Amino acid sequence: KTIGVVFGKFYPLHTGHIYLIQRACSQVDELHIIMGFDDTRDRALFEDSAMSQQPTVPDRLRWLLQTFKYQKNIRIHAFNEEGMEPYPHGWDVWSNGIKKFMAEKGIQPDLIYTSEEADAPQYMEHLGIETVLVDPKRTFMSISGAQIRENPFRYWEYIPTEVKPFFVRTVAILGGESSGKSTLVNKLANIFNTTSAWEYGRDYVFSHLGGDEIALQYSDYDKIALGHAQYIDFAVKYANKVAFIDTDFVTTQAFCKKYEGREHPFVQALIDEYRFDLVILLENNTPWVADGLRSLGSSVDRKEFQNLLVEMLEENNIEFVRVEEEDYDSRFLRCVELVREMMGEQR
Amino acid sequence: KTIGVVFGKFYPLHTGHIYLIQRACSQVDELHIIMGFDDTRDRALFEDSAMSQQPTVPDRLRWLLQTFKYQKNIRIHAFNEEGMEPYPHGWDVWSNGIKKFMAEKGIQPDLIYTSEEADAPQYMEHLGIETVLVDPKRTFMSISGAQIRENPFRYWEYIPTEVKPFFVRTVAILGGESSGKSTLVNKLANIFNTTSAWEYGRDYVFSHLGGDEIALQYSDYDKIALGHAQYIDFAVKYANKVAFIDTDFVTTQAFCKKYEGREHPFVQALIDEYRFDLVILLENNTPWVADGLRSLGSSVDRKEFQNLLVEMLEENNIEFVRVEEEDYDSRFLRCVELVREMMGEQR
Amino acid sequence: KTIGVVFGKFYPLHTGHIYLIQRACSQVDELHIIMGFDDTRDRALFEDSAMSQQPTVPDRLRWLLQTFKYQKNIRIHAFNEEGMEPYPHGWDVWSNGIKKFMAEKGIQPDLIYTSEEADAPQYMEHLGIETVLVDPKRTFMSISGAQIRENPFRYWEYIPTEVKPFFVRTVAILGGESSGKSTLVNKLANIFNTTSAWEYGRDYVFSHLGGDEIALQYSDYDKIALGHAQYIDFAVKYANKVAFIDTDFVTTQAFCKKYEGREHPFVQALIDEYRFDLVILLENNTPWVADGLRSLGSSVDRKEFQNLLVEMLEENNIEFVRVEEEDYDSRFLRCVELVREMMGEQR
Amino acid sequence: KTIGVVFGKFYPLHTGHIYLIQRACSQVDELHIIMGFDDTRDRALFEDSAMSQQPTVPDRLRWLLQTFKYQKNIRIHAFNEEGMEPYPHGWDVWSNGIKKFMAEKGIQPDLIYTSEEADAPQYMEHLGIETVLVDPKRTFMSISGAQIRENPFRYWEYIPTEVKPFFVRTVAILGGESSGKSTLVNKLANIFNTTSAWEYGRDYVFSHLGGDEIALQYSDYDKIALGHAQYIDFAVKYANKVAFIDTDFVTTQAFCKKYEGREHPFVQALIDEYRFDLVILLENNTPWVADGLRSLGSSVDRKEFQNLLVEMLEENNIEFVRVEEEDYDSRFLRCVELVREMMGEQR
Ligand SMILES: NC(=O)c1ccc[n+]([C@@H]2O[C@H](COP(=O)([O-])OP(=O)(O)OC[C@H]3O[C@@H](n4cnc5c(N)ncnc54)[C@H](O)[C@@H]3O)[C@@H](O)[C@H]2O)c1
Ligand SMILES: NC(=O)c1ccc[n+]([C@@H]2O[C@H](COP(=O)([O-])OP(=O)(O)OC[C@H]3O[C@@H](n4cnc5c(N)ncnc54)[C@H](O)[C@@H]3O)[C@@H](O)[C@H]2O)c1
Ligand SMILES: NC(=O)c1ccc[n+]([C@@H]2O[C@H](COP(=O)([O-])OP(=O)(O)OC[C@H]3O[C@@H](n4cnc5c(N)ncnc54)[C@H](O)[C@@H]3O)[C@@H](O)[C@H]2O)c1
Ligand SMILES: NC(=O)c1ccc[n+]([C@@H]2O[C@H](COP(=O)([O-])OP(=O)(O)OC[C@H]3O[C@@H](n4cnc5c(N)ncnc54)[C@H](O)[C@@H]3O)[C@@H](O)[C@H]2O)c1
Repeated sequence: KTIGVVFGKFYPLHTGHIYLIQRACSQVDELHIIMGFDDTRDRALFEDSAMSQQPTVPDRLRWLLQTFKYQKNIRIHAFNEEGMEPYPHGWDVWSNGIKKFMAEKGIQPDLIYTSEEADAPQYMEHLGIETVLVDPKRTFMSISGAQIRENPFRYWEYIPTEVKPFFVRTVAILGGESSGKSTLVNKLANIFNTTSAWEYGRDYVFSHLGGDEIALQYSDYDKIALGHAQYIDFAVKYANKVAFIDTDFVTTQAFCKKYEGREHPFVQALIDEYRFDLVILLENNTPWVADGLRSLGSSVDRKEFQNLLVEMLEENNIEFVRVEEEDYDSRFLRCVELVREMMGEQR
Repeated sequence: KTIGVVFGKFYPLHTGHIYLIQRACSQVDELHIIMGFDDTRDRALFEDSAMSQQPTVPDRLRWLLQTFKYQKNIRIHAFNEEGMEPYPHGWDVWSNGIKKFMAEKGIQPDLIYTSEEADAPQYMEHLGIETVLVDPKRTFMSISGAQIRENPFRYWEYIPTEVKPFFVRTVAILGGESSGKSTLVNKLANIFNTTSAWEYGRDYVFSHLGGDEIALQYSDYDKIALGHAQYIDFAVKYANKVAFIDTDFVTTQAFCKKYEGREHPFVQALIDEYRFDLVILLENNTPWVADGLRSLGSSVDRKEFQNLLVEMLEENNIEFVRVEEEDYDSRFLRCVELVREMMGEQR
Repeated sequence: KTIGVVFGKFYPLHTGHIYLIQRACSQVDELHIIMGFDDTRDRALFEDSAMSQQPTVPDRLRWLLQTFKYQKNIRIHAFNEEGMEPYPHGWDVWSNGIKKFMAEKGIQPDLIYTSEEADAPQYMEHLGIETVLVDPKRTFMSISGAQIRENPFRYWEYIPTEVKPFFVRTVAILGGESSGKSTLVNKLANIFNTTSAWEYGRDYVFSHLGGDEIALQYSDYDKIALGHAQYIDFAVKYANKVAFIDTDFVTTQAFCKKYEGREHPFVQALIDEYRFDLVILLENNTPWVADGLRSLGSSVDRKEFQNLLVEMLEENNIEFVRVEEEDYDSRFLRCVELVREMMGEQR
Repeated sequence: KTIGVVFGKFYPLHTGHIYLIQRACSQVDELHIIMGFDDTRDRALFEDSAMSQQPTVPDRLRWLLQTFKYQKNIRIHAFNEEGMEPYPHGWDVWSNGIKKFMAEKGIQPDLIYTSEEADAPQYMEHLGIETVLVDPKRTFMSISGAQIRENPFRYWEYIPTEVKPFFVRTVAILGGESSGKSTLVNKLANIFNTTSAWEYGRDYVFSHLGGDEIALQYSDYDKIALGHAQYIDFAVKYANKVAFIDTDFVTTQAFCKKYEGREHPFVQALIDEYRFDLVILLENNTPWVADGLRSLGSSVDRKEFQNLLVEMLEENNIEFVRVEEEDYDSRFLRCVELVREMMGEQR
């Protein structure tokens, strides 16, 4: 009893929608969310926006599902509105489609919750369900979805953590052994006040092979890669407008192919799935420093792995940048301007 | 061996200082930070600022130590400058004191890193050490420490996560069991796009006593409270200008004293140590619903625990607010407006 | 609704009781366990047994509660039989007492589950409740509780992990800084194929103070102590008849008193609560090892801390042993010899 | 310098070898272990033994690497002795092969550590390196490797946690939706005093999709499987002679093929890699009980999934057992006799 229904494109979902839904859910015993999609309209919206990746219907479903995880009276549905006139001219076919969708899903709504004053009479006259206006003057939040899509980094405090991955500009740094990748990633995450992701390969090697790579085999090489992804998902979930990644899947695929002689289908699937906004490739220019934790001191093998990284980066058609400064300070500076140019703010 | 020294009040530490220190540390083999303090001056600065809690010398040492955890060439020292003329009249006694401080600490600095163009000649002529200017035009960051102290919620992206606990306005919600504390805390953390801390008591009970409180004893009551603190430290470390706390130490003292007959010194020390900016107290207005897990379903026991909570809140002289609305939506609105008044954002 | 009741002192609980309870609970909607205790009888049983620590009524309640944590239809109660007639007269007063106890606890049992052939007719005669015999020939398990109490290390596979802490012979190793405690504890845990507990203080310092001890304060010194306990609870929960502990609460109390001038009530409460079967004290025979973390390089301070450890060990009247061999191999041999003697079983 | 070398096939490694190696490592600055292998001899040894799975050279390397993880002065190598007459007549070419291996690996041994009285003069004559006898009377451990291979469950306390996975008899239980297999796995782990592994799919669904499977996609179906393996590795690492597994990879393959319409190469690779000693198939005897979390309440879908499970089990040539008894107590009993027959220890 007392069923509440919220309609919305939710593209993207922001804290105004959250405030609306959580003001509505405290007033009803069960709240149903129905989000409609159209492939061409959503594709155009993504094209004209500043999102890093294009969401799919399951991805936006995941947004809404992760937002209300600890609220047990909220259900989520996705609806298809192909072959319909756009708003506000397709007010007849859309209503019939939504009525059929509710009939299929068994929903018997009693109240419709909305924050548009002109849309309420239209809802009442078509869907025949009484509507309740929540925050009609937009006192809690005044920012609109278009302003968020155009400039997300100025309204960063209104974007939930589940919606953040499609707005975070992820930076992947690649480099040879003992090239200073980890310290550079840490410094970049520090000055930018954001998160970072470490190379899961070293963690896996120590926590499963006692710290030696002699016992590494083909079947292991697909855990590492997948484990690496579990770090990336973390760094992008809590980033401050930018996240930094210590190593790509190109490097793990390269290690797998060079040691075991054959590729791995799931690492290639991850390569295809995971696309990075900016990729930075360091060089082997820095002289070798003896440490004691790695006996692979030969620079010929380093150059061979670097060249194989270049060719495998070209194989998947992945764009990257090269930094050639021997000194660490200049390389840090150049990475700073690269990130700042990626941000899109000029001098 | 190419020693670099940075001087600073660092009160509070912000991303401009971080950028300075990490531009300096990549250029030297070892960077020493010397932080001078004066009790009365720092007390006045805290009084005139908007910080939630007053930092101590160990607390700011902890700031600087947690910032550069993964940078292994940075050392931190604290120095006392009592009985010295303020800047810039005290350019002679301070220099002698700081020189004696390096003498006692064994530092032999070679370079001093600073971002003040006017201060460089005094450094050169007093300490006899060449100075290096880093970002003299403040291109990377232009915000000053005073602007952060006066209005920290507008420059929130420049405050590190180690310095954040002394700026986050922590809200503690108190209420009886099965009164809706958890859902309210979750909703407040959702609409405000911030973190929250759950009641560690339930977690401890399930993970150590099989989910029943019959096996609870006096010596257990000091684990729970301390464990509760480990949640609070998390919520304030990642908050979006405000953190929400599900239960205070007053409640665990209440349970301990009512079930065991005696208090516990450590949880009282925690009460003294942990001070909250806003405390909200709910009522027993909501009717009891049979759950099969609590035998104290009578409203008499609930009222007794509520009155004991009130008297123990008065015993420690802790101010709080009372919300009496039976409906959930009105209570949520009252909590929202209380938090908004606490924010202080004027119109 | 189809209520089953199981009686027993469960002192200690073993896998025969577990098998009986699982077989009973697979056949009833809810199973109630009622365990009776008598102070003098239980004290005598503990005295004549080989348990390391004496359980209390809450401790045995915790055993039974942690055993059936994921079985949601099992309840647990404790009953008092003081002022009781001597055996075998204890079949009439005990029946009245249990009937009354079930009266205030509201239980209305329908079946009594037992594994005694002769006790069943007396149960039927006194309690008036039909009894069901489970495994009357003891096919699944034949070992009795007395054999477990006398020799627990020969029937180690029948003792649950919740009951194990009162049978594990915990060994605590104490020694000066950089004396080799960690490697010795690891070797002892390796050759004995068991668990160990690391010093939580180092972990806390690195994970909360950036790895330096300057930011350590009085209020911190309690967390460390409690954290240390959380390691001990782990090591004893999975030990192979013996668990090894890297540091006692005497050392953390010593550090707190030396660096603060006052003790801590909760560390003293932990000292009183936590009693170790064997305590081993090492010497300062090995030369100090430079690491870069300690400014107290003088051996005078090391000897002062060692003497303070001795005096604080004597203050609470805690017995210990001294190992004085300079070489590591002989010290390992002496530790093995001491542990083997403390086992008490020669072959 | 003081280099020490230990020889042995370590097939399997037991606590006598650990005691030898850790008595030798305290006496030398660096210890080297060299495992010689022969494919046919090792295959015959595995055939005549009672191991559940056949180790490979990397697997035994992993044993030795994980055992001495926290001992930093131990290195591990593998050596090939193809075309060698067995001991003790192949004492001539074997010495030359080991000398060449020393030359390749750069080892310059100073002492050889062994526990054989007759081999010491032979070692001195051939390898020309002084030998040290450790525990020649086998006082600490007297059990031999052959006794462990023939009967591992009577010397279970001598098998390290790294070697245990190749001796644990893993049991995998398969059942329909809401068939109660988790409680059965828990009961079996309880009465056998061992570990178990839960279905990682439910955990992944709640922790990544808000608790609903609507947002499940093809690329997700490969994390779940991998995550499931991470549970299995745990359960077998701490098992008491037997580990219980809640779900196989056949079920996740079934779900992936049924919903997404296509298989996944990595889950098939896991199927090939992970072979279980006993597989138990639970059918749909128990009637479906409505809960509100699954809308496929019809038994037709359950029957279809069971039939697809059967055909995919037959496709991979995996043997299994069907338990059709309705009673939960009877099914628990039947699983008990199945596990006991697998144990092979009769009356
Ligand atoms: N011709 C058509 O195709 C048909 C025509 C009639 C219906 N519309 C449908 O109506 C649906 C509604 O789309 P939408 O534009 O409203 O999506 P939306 O995400 O922009 O809005 C979702 C809801 O949240 C409310 N809201 C937004 N910001 C708020 C804030 N700051 N505070 C409080 N509330 C706020 C909105 O008033 C709205 O009710 C569309 O999916 C669309 O399919 C389309
Ligand atoms: N008491 C006296 O008379 C004596 C006189 C001479 C020395 N001073 C001492 O010198 C110390 C210096 O303190 P402070 O006032 O510089 O504290 P501060 O935190 O404001 O400065 C810290 C350092 O960081 C630099 N910095 C600040 N913002 C920056 C930004 N956005 N980008 C780059 N760099 C930035 C500053 O130039 C400064 O060098 C004082 O603590 C004080 O003890 C005092
Ligand atoms: N003076 C008297 O009249 C008499 C004296 C002895 C018993 N006590 C009463 O009896 C109670 C204690 O009962 P208890 O002695 O049976 O406790 P118990 O722990 O020895 O046994 C508990 C239950 O587990 C069963 N069991 C034990 N081992 C088993 C195995 N290997 N397999 C299957 N089942 C197994 C036992 O048959 C028993 O039913 C006391 O609380 C007290 O109330 C009174
Ligand atoms: N090709 C062949 O068949 C044959 C030919 C030459 C000799 N072996 C070679 O020599 C080595 C074989 O050594 P192994 O058979 O002794 O392997 P092993 O696993 O049986 O023992 C390895 C070492 O551990 C010692 N040890 C075993 N149990 C002990 C205990 N309880 N306490 C203390 N020490 C204990 C042994 O004395 C031995 O030194 C291999 O490298 C192998 O290649 C092979």
